[PDB]
Amino acid sequence: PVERMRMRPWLEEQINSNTIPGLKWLNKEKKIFQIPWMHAARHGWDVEKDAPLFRNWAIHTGKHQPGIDKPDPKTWKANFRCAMNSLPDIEEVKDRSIKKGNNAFRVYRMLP
Repeated sequence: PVERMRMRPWLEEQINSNTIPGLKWLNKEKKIFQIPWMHAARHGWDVEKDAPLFRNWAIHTGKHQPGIDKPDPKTWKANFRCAMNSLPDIEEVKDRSIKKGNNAFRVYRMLP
């Protein structure tokens, strides 16, 4: 169980269910998951890869609520970045010059 769907279990749930075909476990056995991130829009204005997530932000983490205040996606995108600077077991791996077929995602490795 969990106290309030922390980001750890929130990511294990998103991936376990497969919310996006670009984000998933490359080796969930050792807790290794890679994300696609942005590969087209300089930043947003089109991120179907992380579009259904970027929204869960605010209403999720707990920094905003629709139907009460105004929405602000600017800071929401800054949160995802911290999601990588968090959990002291993640290892961002966007491949260098070996695993570069035609996507190259930020493969984050989580230690068990």
